[PDB]
Order: sequence, then C-alpha cells, then structure tokens
Amino acid sequence: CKITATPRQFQPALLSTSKWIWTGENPIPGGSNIISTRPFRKNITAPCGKCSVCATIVVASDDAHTFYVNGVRIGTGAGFRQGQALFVALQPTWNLFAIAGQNLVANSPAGIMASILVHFSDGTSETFVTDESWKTLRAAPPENFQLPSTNDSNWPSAAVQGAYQNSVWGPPVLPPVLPLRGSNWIWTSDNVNGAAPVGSRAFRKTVNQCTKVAVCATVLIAADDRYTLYVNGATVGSGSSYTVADAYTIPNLHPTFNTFAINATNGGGPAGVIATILITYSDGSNETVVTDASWKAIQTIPQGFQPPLIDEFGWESAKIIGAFGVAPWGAGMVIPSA
Amino acid sequence: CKITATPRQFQPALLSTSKWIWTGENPIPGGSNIISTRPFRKNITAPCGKCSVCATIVVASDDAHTFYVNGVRIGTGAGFRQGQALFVALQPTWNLFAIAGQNLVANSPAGIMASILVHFSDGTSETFVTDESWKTLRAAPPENFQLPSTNDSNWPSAAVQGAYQNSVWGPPVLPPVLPLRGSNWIWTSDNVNGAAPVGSRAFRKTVNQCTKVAVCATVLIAADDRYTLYVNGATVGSGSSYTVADAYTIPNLHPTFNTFAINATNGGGPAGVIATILITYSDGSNETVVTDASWKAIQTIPQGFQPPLIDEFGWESAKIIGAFGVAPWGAGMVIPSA
Ligand SMILES: OC[C@H]1O[C@H](OC[C@H]2O[C@H](O)[C@H](O)[C@@H](O)[C@@H]2O)[C@H](O)[C@@H](O)[C@H]1O
Ligand SMILES: OC[C@H]1O[C@H](OC[C@H]2O[C@H](O)[C@H](O)[C@@H](O)[C@@H]2O)[C@H](O)[C@@H](O)[C@H]1O
Ligand SMILES: [Ca+2]
Ligand SMILES: [Ca+2]
Ligand SMILES: [Ca+2]
Ligand SMILES: [Ca+2]
Repeated sequence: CKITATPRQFQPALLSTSKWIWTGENPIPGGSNIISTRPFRKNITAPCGKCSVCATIVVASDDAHTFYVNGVRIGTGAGFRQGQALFVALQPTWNLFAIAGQNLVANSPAGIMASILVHFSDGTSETFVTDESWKTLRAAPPENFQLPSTNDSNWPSAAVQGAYQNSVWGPPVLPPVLPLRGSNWIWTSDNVNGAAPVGSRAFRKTVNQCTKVAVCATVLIAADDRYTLYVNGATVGSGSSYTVADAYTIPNLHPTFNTFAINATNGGGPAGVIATILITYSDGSNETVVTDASWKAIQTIPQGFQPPLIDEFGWESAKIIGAFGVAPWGAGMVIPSA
Repeated sequence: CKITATPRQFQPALLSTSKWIWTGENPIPGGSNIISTRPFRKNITAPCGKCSVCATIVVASDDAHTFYVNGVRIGTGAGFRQGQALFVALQPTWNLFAIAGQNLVANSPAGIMASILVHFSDGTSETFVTDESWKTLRAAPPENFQLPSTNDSNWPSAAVQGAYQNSVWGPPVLPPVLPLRGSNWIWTSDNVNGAAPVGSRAFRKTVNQCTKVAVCATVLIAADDRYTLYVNGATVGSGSSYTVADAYTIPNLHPTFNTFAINATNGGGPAGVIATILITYSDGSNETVVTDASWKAIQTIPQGFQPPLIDEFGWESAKIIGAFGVAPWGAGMVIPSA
C-alpha cells in the first residue's frame, strides 16, 4: 500500500520495556541453565489500514544469538553488556522474527532481550519486545525453525527470566545507530593543508542496485561547519555541529535508484562532511555506503544540484580529508543511540 | 568531453556518396571474383574540439558480410538489393570499423558498401563511406583482423568496384530505421471494443541496466491520435499521425538510468501509441525496448508524470490493443529510412 511517510529524525529502539526471556527448563527466573541452543519465534501482523515497511532492532544475549527475519539470517552476536543494532526491511502484513540463543557457560543464567521498532507506511511506528508472546522449545532448534512455514502453533510460551530493571543482568548499553569508524571526512579539493575557503559545497552519491528492491535508509551525518541533506531531491534535514552527529530515517526510498545530496558550508578554517548510510533491501540484505572518494563534489553549486538525474560532467571526485579519527575532529563524536 | 547535443529528429545515413569496394584480385571494377572471404578495415579520428559518441550504419554486400566495431561483432547480413541497419556506440577519439565480406558464387562480382553516419558530442554529424581509404588484404581474414590492435599500416587499399550509380549493381534500397513489427499498439484499459474515450493519457517505461554504460537511443513512434515524447523529463518532440511514424535520436542519455514518457491524446474512436526503442551500450551491444504491457499507464495525468523518478503507485499496466499490423491501422506505416 501507498507510502505516506517522509524523511524524519531517527527514532531509536529502546530496551527499557523489553524483558529477558528463555525456555524455563529451570523455572526460577534468572536461575542456572545448561549449555544449550534454543529457538525463539515471534509473529507480527500489521494493524488494519497500514503496511509495515522496515524495522530497527537492538538485541543482546546471555550468551549468544543468531537473528532471522522472515527466514533470512541477518546477524549474529553475543553478550548481555552491550546490545547490537540491526536493520531489516519487512513484508506488508505478516512478519516472523526468530532467534537461536545459546547458553555457553554451564550452570549459568541464560536469556535473550530484543527491541523491534516497526515503522509503518503512514509514518507511525510500534515497538515489539521480547516477552512471553514469543514461542520457544525446550530442545535444540529443529531444521528450518526460522522459516515462516514451520508450524509453531503448539509451541509453548517463552519464560521471562527478568524485566529490564532486574537483579541478574542490568541495563545493556545501546550501541551507536551506525558506526562512523570506516567513514571519511570529505570535501572539495580546495581543502588543502588543513583549511578550506569560506562557502558552501555540494556532494552527490547514487545507489542503484537494479535487481534488488530498496526500502529504508538510515543516515548518520555531521559536518564542519553545517550541512543540509537531500534524498532524491527532497530535503531530509540540516545540522551545524561537527561534535554532535545527526541521524535520520528515510522510509520512502525509490525501489531501484536513489541519490543522496549534501550542501555543506564552511564557516572558516577546517571543513569537512562525514556520513554513514545503510540501505535495507527486500531480500533481507543491506548495504553500507560511506562518504569517500566515490562521492562527486563541486565548488560552484549549480541550480538543481540535488535532483536524482543530472549530468555529473563538471563534478570532481570528493577529496578525502581523513578517515574518522583524523585531526582536528578526533574520535569523540556524540552519536545517537540505535 | 561534455555532451552539448540534444534530442533531435533522426537523420538518415545515406548510401548516395558511398562506393562498392573489394580486393582487386580481378583488376576490372565489377568483374568476376572467386569464392572467398576477404577483410576490410577503416579507422576514423574525431575532429579537434569534439568527441565522437555513436553511429548509424547502413551496409549491403555481394554476397555476405560480418560487421565489427572496435572488435565487437555487431551484425551479420547479406544481399546487395537492400541495405541493413546497425547502431553502435563509439569511443571518444579513435574507432576501428572492420568487415569480413564473402563472395559465395564462383565467377561473380563481389563488393561491400557501407555508409557510417557518426554523431559528435556537440550535435554535428559526418558521413564516412566505403571507399579506397579502407585497408584490405588479398587473402583470407587473418586471426584478429578486426581488433584495433592488429597492425594494418602496410595493408594495401581496397579496390573500388563502382560508385552508387554504376552498371553492375544499382542503388540498394534503404531499410527502415527501426522495425515496428514486434511492437504493440498500447493504451490505458479504458480502450475497449475498438474505441476509447476522448482525452489524454500517460505512459512510462524505464531502462536501468546498471552494470552497462548507455550512450545513444533511437526512437520510432506513432500514435492515434497524437503524442508527445519525453526522455528523463526533457521534451523530445510531438507528432500527430498513425500513418506516418517519427524517428528521433537521443545522444545525451544518462549512462545508467533513463525514463521514457509519452503523453498521448485521443480525439475520438480508436486510440493507441506504438513505439520501438533501440539503446546502445559502450560494450557494443544494444537493447530493443518495445511498447507492451510492461509500460505503466494512467488515465488522470499527474503533474510531474515525466520526471525520471516518481512514485509509480497509482499506475496500471498498459493494455495491449494489438501487435503491429492489427486493424484499423494496418501494416502501411510510412517509416523513415535508416
Ligand atoms: O576544529 C575545527 C573548527 O575550527 C574553528 O573553530 C574552532 C573553535 O573551537 C571552539 O569552539 C573554540 O571555543 C573557538 O574559539 C574556536 O573558533 C573553525 O572556525 C571551525 O569552522 C572548525 O573548522
Ligand atoms: O482507424 C482509426 C481512426 O478512426 C477514425 O477515423 C475516421 C476519420 O479518418 C479520416 O480522418 C477521414 O478523413 C475521416 O472522414 C474519418 O472520419 C478516427 O477519427 C481517428 O481518430 C482514428 O482513430
Ligand atoms: Ca550463561
Ligand atoms: Ca570550519
Ligand atoms: Ca557474388
Ligand atoms: Ca482516434
């Protein structure tokens, strides 16, 4: 169904309403459990009138986990001290989450905790969490436990080992929404010897995976001194800090061809813009695009620098000022939580 | 270099200045030659200040030929009574055309004739023809005779068998620039029982071959009752005949993503638009797009129906009224010569 949602400020999945769950082989919530691998399933149905588009996921585990969405493996992680961020495109009405958790220390606690923030076509969103509504088994995961087509109608409920505020684990640290390590500060080639002239500069990067279906994009960005961000010609947002980064979700990507454009301005001295972009596809894979030398850049901004299709003849390759961590900006950027 | 050339009316390549050439084993022009296969090469260099983009080609032979451009085989044909159309993308400055011709009847004349109309980045055009400036050999085509890297500086000239007006062959008929045969008359789904309401309708078809580099597109189009054609949102032209088809060349295609849009109007009774589109890629292949059900269509034309990227949500599949040749329009369209 029709997608009304427009680019907006990124909205985090939070763990404070989720519960730790496990099988209940030991009925003491948070008691000791054996080394084992156990399966967990959760079905979700769109409310009448709207279609689910994509999801933001934070997951932590004692001890480890493997995360599937509609049968596609989307991540593996471990540890209860820090959560792990995942992004996945969804089907319009029915969606299946499946986690294979592992207890790797004998006679130790066990549990998985996840928060799934589901975004709908009209712009609203709903948080689903780990709780007793997840199915589980008191045995190792059968073949294809993660496929929607496996029948779990008779599986028992998962057993809650503890709420977010409990006496066993404590609040897991939320990861950054997206990493900047691996992205680069870029600018036009008039940035030389640590400084750049005063004024504005434009940057383009197009993503065109013609055999896949693009769905959602998450964007983390910062610039010295300020920026405005456009996707397919539409304004997403603006910022003016090179010490506090901004994050946006773009829920209306064109399905095959999308162009991100930046208009960054230098107020004086050093200049630079840095961004990490993650696009989710309908097949369950995703793509990370960073600011680097493949971005196109220009010093005199033509009118219509932000439309998707333009003649990129007079544009240069963006110059890399430095990988994230370079001076003066350093490694201390404040990054929104996933 | 920068492409200034804009959409324009298609310009036919003509044979009227080209000559029949062969090896000269028999020194009498147009005389008898033996059953054999013989090679022909021709180099072209772009004039100063402009870059060569693509070429339209008509070729005929006594008796048969295989046609290569920069080593890529692009067609095979035969016969001196009617010429054969080819379309190929070119490299900016140097290009090598090579033909392996065959005489298949003993003690019979032999000759190949070609006209190559090259279009430059600025919109100008120049015709290269088969003549004595082509290299040949008095032997079978060596291995890799068609590669640009093969050395022909010591090869002898080809021998002219006759001009366009000569006493052996006579003027070969020019083929249609493109076939309409195989394309379909399409319309919106309100066209039923041989008629459709009065009014305007919109149609879109996108070509996005993301691993190739698109260069030129040639378009053949007609409509009942009239149409206007757009490429990437830019106007190409308009026409108003279902008995006379129009041909355009588009020399400024975007290299990866191009959207064709038509706004057609029906004045009453039967309605339909039909088009064949040929796109050339830098690797020497081409792609033919025809009007069919994969075009998107809509009955109320939204503003911005012709921009490349739009939300194609409310658009239906185009309805096929019939393959070319169906009544009322019949098989008699007047089609520009290649
Ligand atoms: O380090 C990059 C930054 O350098 C210049 O601004 C630095 C400012 O840092 C502190 O805010 C300090 O209080 C100020 O006095 C100082 O100007 C430059 O103006 C910025 O555009 C940016 O390149
Ligand atoms: O066959 C399609 C054609 O049908 C209608 O054509 C009728 C008119 O055609 C000639 O213009 C003739 O001179 C007129 O006498 C005759 O009324 C329709 O009008 C056309 O738009 C077209 O659909
Ligand atoms: Ca444990
Ligand atoms: Ca600065
Ligand atoms: Ca012959
Ligand atoms: Ca009509």
